[PDB]
Amino acid sequence: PPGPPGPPGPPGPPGPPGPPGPPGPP
Amino acid sequence: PPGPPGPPGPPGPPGPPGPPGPPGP
Amino acid sequence: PPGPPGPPGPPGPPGPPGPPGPPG
Repeated sequence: PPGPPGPPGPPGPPGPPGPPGPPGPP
Repeated sequence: PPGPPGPPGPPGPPGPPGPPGPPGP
Repeated sequence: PPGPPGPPGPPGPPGPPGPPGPPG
């Protein structure tokens, strides 16, 4: 009979960076 | 015969912080 | 015998925003 499934894969790549922060103060 | 492929792994970590914002008025 | 490992997961979520900008 066919063997078990393989192990799960590794983690994916990091997500992209976040958007710019808010403008600074006056 | 071998088994089928395992399930996909977990998502990657969160990305790094974004660039600083523009200067204020 | 076991199958091959699965593929890598999807990208993680976007990071947080950067810090506020400097004073004007």
